[PDB]
Amino acid sequence: AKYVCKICGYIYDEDAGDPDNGVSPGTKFEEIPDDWVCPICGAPKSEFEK
Repeated sequence: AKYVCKICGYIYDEDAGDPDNGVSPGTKFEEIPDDWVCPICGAPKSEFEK
């Protein structure tokens, strides 16, 4: 459900999303596009686990 970024740590809240890099609310992590990124640290999506 929540993936934490193992590099800069950011919490990939996919329900809150990350609009700053086009990652929306309601969007799931296994649904967050490959070039979406954290509004805070923007750490690489693949740094996501759940």
